[PDB]
Amino acid sequence: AAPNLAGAVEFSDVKTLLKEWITTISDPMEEDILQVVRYCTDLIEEKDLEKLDLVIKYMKRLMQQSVESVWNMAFDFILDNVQVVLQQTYGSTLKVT
Repeated sequence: AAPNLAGAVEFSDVKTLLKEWITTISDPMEEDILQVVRYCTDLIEEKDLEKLDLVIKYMKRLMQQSVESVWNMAFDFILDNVQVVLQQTYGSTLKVT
């Protein structure tokens, strides 16, 4: 099975799904955070760094617009984990600006 978050394969559906998650939920669950990390990890393993970047970039925009402190930290946590995987897989970290 191709990398998916909660069943959503196409980036269109992932966007909608993540948009709902961040805006609707006020305090994210740890399991949801980990599924997002797991998903990002799977993009790397299946050699789809384009979509990874698209996903990271989108989450950054929404989680940093969020006045909810917890989302700001949630993005940092997600990105830290992704960077570890990239460090071991490629010996480099993702350029994020």
